Amino acid sequence: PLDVVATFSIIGDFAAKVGGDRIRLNVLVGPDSDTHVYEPRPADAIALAGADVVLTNGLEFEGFLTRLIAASGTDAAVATLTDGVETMEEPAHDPHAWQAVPNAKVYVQNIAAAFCAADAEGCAAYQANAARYIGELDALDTEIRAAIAALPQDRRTVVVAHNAFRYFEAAYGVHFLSPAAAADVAGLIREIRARNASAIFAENISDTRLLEQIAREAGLPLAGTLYSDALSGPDGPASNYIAMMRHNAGAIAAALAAR
Ligand SMILES: [Zn+2]
Repeated sequence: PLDVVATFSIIGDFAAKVGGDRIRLNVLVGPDSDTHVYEPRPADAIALAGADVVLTNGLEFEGFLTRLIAASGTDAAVATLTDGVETMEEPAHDPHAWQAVPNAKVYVQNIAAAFCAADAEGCAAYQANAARYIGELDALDTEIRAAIAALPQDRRTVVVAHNAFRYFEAAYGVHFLSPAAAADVAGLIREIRARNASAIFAENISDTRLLEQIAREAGLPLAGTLYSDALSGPDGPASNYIAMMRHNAGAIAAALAAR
């Protein structure tokens, strides 16, 4: 059994689909948790020390990783799953490439390659798993594109907790606003009014601080929760990547349809 560590939950779901019962999977950053602020527990160094393969996002998403690799003394092969992805410059590259379904296909192919490197005998099983999961991703990508196409182009703007959806925007044509640092909420609400934003969404990885505040001051409904950088727990509505994207796509579409 191939010993695999995935840095966070979204990647961990891809690994489970490619590897099936051939791998033993450990995921560092869990559901409803923020990788941007993650600090590795000493248990994580043990996980890395025992792994054959480490699956990471790259693009500086996991700031803790290079330290953990040296502290753990691991000799694991480290796969950067955004290898080969058309990345986007950040307002440094924007790490949230999984929000566009064609990029998730590339993640999945890089995982199969990483497993093939470490376990040649299983390569055909891994590639069969990947090709099957990639079929479901292509259909998911078609559903999302069509549902956003079925919306009038004048209401396509939603508000979110952080700038995590720029690849979704680029792929699908929904624009996202989010607060930043400081306290320029007045500037946000102005832009909310300028762009006629339909809805404010919470995020599963963040406290619903301001987002309730902004929704009141903007006079908009808090329409629900979007899953940005982490899956939900197993009995939440985003327990795997495909469920997460259909939840997000349906929640956004419902909010954009209510004028
Ligand atoms: Zn993020």
